[PDB]
Amino acid sequence: IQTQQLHAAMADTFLEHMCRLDIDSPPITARNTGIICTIGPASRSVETLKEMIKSGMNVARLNFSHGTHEYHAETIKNVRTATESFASDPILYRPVAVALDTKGPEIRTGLIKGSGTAEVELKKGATLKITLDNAYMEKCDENILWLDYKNICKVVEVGSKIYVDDGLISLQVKQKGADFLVTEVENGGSLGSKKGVNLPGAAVDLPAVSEKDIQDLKFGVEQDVDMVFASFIRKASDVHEVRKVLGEKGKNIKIISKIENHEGVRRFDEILEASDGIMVARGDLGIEIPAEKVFLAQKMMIGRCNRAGKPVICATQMLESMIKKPRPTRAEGSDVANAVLDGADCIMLSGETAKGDYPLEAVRMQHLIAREAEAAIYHLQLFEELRRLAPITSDPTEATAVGAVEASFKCCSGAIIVLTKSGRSAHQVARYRPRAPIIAVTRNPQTARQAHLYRGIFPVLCKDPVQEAWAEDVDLRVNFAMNVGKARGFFKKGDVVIVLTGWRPGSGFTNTMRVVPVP
Amino acid sequence: IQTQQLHAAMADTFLEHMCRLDIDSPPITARNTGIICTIGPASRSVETLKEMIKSGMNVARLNFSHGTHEYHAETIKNVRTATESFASDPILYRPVAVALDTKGPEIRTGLIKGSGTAEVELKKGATLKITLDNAYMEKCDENILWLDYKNICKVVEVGSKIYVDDGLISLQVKQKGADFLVTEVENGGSLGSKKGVNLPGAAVDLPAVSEKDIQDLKFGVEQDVDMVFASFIRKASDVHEVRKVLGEKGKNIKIISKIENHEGVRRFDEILEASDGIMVARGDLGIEIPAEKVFLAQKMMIGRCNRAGKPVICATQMLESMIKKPRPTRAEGSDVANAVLDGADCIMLSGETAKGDYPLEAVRMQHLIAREAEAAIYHLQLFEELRRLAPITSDPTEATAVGAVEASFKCCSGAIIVLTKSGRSAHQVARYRPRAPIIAVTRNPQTARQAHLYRGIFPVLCKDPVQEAWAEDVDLRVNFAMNVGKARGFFKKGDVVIVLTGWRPGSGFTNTMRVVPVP
Amino acid sequence: IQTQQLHAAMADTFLEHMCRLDIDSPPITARNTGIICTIGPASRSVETLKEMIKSGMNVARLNFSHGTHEYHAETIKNVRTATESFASDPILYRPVAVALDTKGPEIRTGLIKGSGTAEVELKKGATLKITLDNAYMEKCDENILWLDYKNICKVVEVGSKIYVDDGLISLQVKQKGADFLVTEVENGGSLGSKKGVNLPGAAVDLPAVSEKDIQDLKFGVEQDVDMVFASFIRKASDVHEVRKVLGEKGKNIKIISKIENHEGVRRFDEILEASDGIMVARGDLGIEIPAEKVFLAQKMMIGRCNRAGKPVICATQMLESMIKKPRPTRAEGSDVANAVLDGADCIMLSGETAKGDYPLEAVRMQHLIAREAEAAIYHLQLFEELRRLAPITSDPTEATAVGAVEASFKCCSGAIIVLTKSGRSAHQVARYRPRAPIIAVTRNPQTARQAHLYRGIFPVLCKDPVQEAWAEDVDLRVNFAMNVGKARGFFKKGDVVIVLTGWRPGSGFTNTMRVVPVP
Ligand SMILES: Cn1c2cc([S@@](C)=O)ccc2c2cnn(Cc3cccc(N)c3)c(=O)c21
Ligand SMILES: Cn1c2cc([S@@](C)=O)ccc2c2cnn(Cc3cccc(N)c3)c(=O)c21
Ligand SMILES: O=C([O-])C(=O)[O-]
Ligand SMILES: O=C([O-])C(=O)[O-]
Ligand SMILES: O=C([O-])C(=O)[O-]
Ligand SMILES: [Mg+2]
Ligand SMILES: [Mg+2]
Ligand SMILES: [Mg+2]
Ligand code: NA
Ligand code: NA
Ligand code: NA
Repeated sequence: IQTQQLHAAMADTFLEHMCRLDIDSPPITARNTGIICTIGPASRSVETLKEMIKSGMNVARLNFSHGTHEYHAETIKNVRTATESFASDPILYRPVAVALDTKGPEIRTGLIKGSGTAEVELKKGATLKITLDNAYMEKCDENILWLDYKNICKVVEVGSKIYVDDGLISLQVKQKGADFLVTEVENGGSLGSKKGVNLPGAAVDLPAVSEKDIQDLKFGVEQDVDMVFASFIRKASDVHEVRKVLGEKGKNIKIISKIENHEGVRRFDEILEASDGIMVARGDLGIEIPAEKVFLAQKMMIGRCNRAGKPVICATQMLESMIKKPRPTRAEGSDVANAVLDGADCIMLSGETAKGDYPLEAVRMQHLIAREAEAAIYHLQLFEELRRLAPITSDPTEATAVGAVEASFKCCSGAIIVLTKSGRSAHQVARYRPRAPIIAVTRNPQTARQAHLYRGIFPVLCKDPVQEAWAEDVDLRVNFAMNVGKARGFFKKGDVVIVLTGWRPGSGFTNTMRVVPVP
Repeated sequence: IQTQQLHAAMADTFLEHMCRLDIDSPPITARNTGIICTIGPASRSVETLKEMIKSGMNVARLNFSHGTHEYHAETIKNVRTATESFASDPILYRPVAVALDTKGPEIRTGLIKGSGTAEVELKKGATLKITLDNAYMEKCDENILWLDYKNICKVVEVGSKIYVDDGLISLQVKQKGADFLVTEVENGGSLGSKKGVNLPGAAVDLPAVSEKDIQDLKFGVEQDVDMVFASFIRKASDVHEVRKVLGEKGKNIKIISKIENHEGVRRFDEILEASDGIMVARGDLGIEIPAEKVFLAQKMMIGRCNRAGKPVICATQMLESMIKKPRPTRAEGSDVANAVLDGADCIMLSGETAKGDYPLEAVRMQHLIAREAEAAIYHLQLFEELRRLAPITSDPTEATAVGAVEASFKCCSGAIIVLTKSGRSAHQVARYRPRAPIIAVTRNPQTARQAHLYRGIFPVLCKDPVQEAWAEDVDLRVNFAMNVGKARGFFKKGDVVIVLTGWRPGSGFTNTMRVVPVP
Repeated sequence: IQTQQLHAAMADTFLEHMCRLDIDSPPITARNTGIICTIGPASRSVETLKEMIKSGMNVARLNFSHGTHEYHAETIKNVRTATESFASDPILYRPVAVALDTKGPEIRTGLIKGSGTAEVELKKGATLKITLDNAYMEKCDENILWLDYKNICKVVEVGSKIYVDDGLISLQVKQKGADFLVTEVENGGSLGSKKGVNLPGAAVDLPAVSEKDIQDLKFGVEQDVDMVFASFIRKASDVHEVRKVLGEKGKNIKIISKIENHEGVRRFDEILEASDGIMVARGDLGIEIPAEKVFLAQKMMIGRCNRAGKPVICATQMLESMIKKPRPTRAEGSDVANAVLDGADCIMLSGETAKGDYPLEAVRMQHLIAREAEAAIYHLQLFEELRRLAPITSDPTEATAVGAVEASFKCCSGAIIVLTKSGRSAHQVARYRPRAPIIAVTRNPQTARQAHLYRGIFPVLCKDPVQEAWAEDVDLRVNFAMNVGKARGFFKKGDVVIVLTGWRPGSGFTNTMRVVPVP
């Protein structure tokens, strides 16, 4: 009871659970929450990517808001070289997924004075004209700002606020022309080139999937990516458009809808139904809606995804100060812990890994915090609530999964080992949020990579030949999981583990739960 | 959701659960609570015993407060003839247990005027001398009453109350002699022969196990009884004395301690620890302690037995009016239902089946009420509480049992089929109080009879030869349970059931839970 | 914590609450559940009625199924003489209500051989003709039975069951004529004169309010009765008919609807809405619907009445054996306790007080059991649930009432003293089920009598002249309650009590809650 916050785990009230949280109670070795890292100049070499995997990276995110297809194909090649450098030891091999994050309907400014490093000073109170004349697309300065959204004058009015560069620069429309705006700088600062622009409260009519997004999604299918993070999803038809673009060839690629505007929050239920998962894309979200309301949208979305059993990712500025510093702020440590306590399946790093000075430290910090927070979850009430908000069904696979999770709590198992082809049987267990790590054994490499979207799934890729007798092949895969758990420090000989298997080969036959000692 | 009170089952508060109880919601066919019937002149013929089994009798109770060993051996012979008359169809055969109920430390009066039918009228206010002179042991009348407790004057004082015949006649000691008492009749009535006497508040020093109880317990071992109901257990050493008398030859006979005095209630925890189960023996209990407090002692004992996972029986006057009438009173219908809602594993009939005019109707009524009450249990909160008050242990059999019960709730299974040698694996499931009936398949006849002590266990005695391959023998026994469930109307082809089995032959290896459709 | 089951009261689970119930934990002196006694030959003398009030009788029930208006007027006169014999001490005076119970749509048989004591033996298997020919209304025998329901042949068919005398005699229709039936005796026995007949499953078309019921309701208004118990209410329009008959002169008389048939249970919600309260009339109910389902209907109705804040009475055969015996059966003790644990505001005695040999003992037993059961209620969960199923409203009187109940739990108050004119402010407190007795001080005699319908209200009738300053008159009434509580052993000097008063004279102004020490 001294380890894994087990004294707090036994409290019969949430208040007593909080009172019992102990900084001297060590967590288990397993870290359940997936870590997604944005790849960029600080992290795209093979040598660095090997250290990133060792530090805890589970998913490499390619941001298609920047870079060419040649640049992204080279990043994907380096991710695969680094990942496969560990393949010779299947017991320790960690699958690594590749995620394509779309540019989507962004608004960007032009180049300052023709240079990429040049910057201009916008002073509070000063006038700033917004133009759509392409003659100034590379001649932006303190007096005139070009932007690429050709219909901007139709969606804003006098008094409208315009935010630039992560909402740090604020402008207010004072005069509106047919194809230009005259604004006053409210919050000033230094303006650089190609910065993001947000129009809160405006009904921006850019397509959810542009011609560029189509080329990028099709490139993703050609490159065999595991998932797409679709930017600025506002409604179910936007998700259906992405699904249509991926088509038959991309039918197994997971679609994660990014919620980053008010409409996405309002139409969340229909977006969730149509998507494979959700990303709480807090950067844009916190500019589109008041920054003080983002925690409400985050908790609502994580709650509804946990209720639906679909993966949810918490993203953006989680450890922001680590772009320049080797340790995070206290707010950043708290943010990562609370995202895990809320129920996030995955947490993400953006600039911290893409361009920062301490990418490895940032990955290691998310690993350390997530593991501490996982032990601090009040599983007593969470499991009780997940069970009650779960329908009574004649699905034998769901009854086996909940039976396995209940049994894992009763014996404080070292793991729940699950044999899975498509990943579904392992996802069914993860939906009940066990404390024990879920070792999902599969022979399907894509299933192993995609498993990282779910809290607690440790996918392991079995490379052994298939045994002719089904029972012997099941035993071989279960033995492979026992070896993985022992090697990774999850459990040891004599400990008790839960094992889930099916009665015949193929998908959808998981019906057997065994409680067995580790050999 | 219309059947088995499933609408009330889904309520998230106990008050809403009560509001949703529906008289038009039909229960399932299975009736989980064991029915124990006292055998006597109204029910000891083979023909009547066959009808008693068909009506729902699971255990035949032999009351050793009356009758000779020859009389009881003939009753046991008739119970076995009636039970085995159904053995030719194992699918429908219902095992029937034999219970020996000890006389224990009773106090009895003598014979009125030398006759067994003669009665005298005791009027309120009249004087009545209690004598210990054996010259009057067959000459009791309205002036002098002989009783067999030779030390009565040492344990009572002036003012002491003495109750006679189910506490219906009340006397108060007015004068005390060296070996006689002079009393005043408080509550009068007609006094018959050999009536029971209770001395509430007196420290009666009769032995827990008398020379007669020793002969009777040894006779029970010779007759192969399944369980003993030990009268007036006051402390753990009394249980150890019964255990010593049964000895090595009777080591598998279950000891149920009867709690019927204040000391038994005060020292309940130590009695429960030493016993195999408990009987709330309300007749004597309600005379030894104030009648208005019996429900407190009943609820406390049923609560502590459910918490400990030991069988508890509710007994005496449950359907008392049915000794003379074909329908029970409203209080009697309520009593049986509330004993089941409290958590009683078994309910009992005494005079209703032993000497009454409607034994079959009384058995049928307990069956009907118990089945209605079983559907009305608030399993949502009961299961949650049983799980929380259950220790985390490395016992794989307990983790499998709780996993099976959780899975049975998730798919509203038709049954939990359990293969068991000693009965333990089935008892482990019953302790979690599933709504689904537990079909316990065994080849051990004593295990099949003793299983009736636990709520929800339907023991079935497999008579098929053992198959040489363990897997084929397991499959044969599971198929036998599928046939029993279909034949008895518990489930049908295509329904989902939970199946619990072990990994090797023998006791203590239950570790596999399967969710399978009925063939 | 040793008294009033306070150790069990602190348990955080219902199972641990049961485990902690202690037969040695004394209850408080106050007994909260009202006791309603049916008056008859055993209890209608002034001398006996004085002993009945001293024993615990709170409401005298007049059964209009028997007796003339002259007989009932004399009973009411004797009840009032006995009640007012204690009026000279207002501190100890216990108000006593008068309830009129209607005959309603009953079916009765004729006289056997012209005598009231004559009986015939109906043997199982024998034929019995049911006639409607008035020539045989006083010539009933083993061959022919007259009954007063002229349309019986239109509502029954071949195979229909007919029950006679508390459902003890059962007949099955074998042949149906135009105005007679030929039946076979299923359950035989001795048939007397003018016995009640039930036709389960038949749509009996007798009026809810007959010409006799109209005369009886109008007589009730003339006699100043406090409440009416309306027999066989099946729908809301039946309640509206009773309300119309009582009219303007009887507008303050409470209407308690008796639920005693399947239609009454099915249309319960509309009946409850239209009524002032409900009676679970178990005698007829347990013949109209299967006896094994009555506990479901009882728990459903008590649950819905507690949820609605309307009084509910549990009635019939609660202590039935005490008609002939001085002590009840164990099922009867359990029935009374479980009715109180279920949430019944009142419990009732019928034959036990009307014609039995031990009326005073029966009243005393209900008092003793109810007080023990009141301490055993799990107030921790009950109060939590009542609060959650209570709407947020701008009614200041409801906020004051719930605040007072919360404060009473916090300081384990000796009482909640409430000043009330119409009774409403005291009813508002009782609806939250505090453990503390509610001392309702009123100057309205009818309000004092009607208060007995609600659990926990101890009405006290203030006879002091009104003080000219409102604050001094409030203080006088609060001091009167302090004197009542001290005299009746509810609390003593220095204890803490809760006091609820209003800001101005009149009804509907209760808004002040004070926590004060007893002077
Ligand atoms: C954050 N949190 C929870 C978290 C969980 S699992 C998701 O960790 C389970 C129940 C709960 C709960 C229940 N009640 N409250 C309210 C509350 C109760 C007592 C103390 C505090 N600080 C809050 C919560 O905040 C709360
Ligand atoms: C009888 N009973 C229970 C029975 C069960 S299972 C044993 O049927 C589970 C919880 C409970 C519970 C919880 N709270 N209360 C108190 C309560 C709450 C709401 C309404 C009422 N009438 C009582 C019970 O009496 C109670
Ligand atoms: O797109 C994102 O991830 C964001 O805006 O945070
Ligand atoms: O012995 C018993 O069963 C009793 O006293 O009820
Ligand atoms: O009318 C009644 O009270 C009954 O039937 O129980
Ligand atoms: Mg964004
Ligand atoms: Mg006894
Ligand atoms: Mg009636
Ligand atoms: Na468990
Ligand atoms: Na479940
Ligand atoms: Na409080």
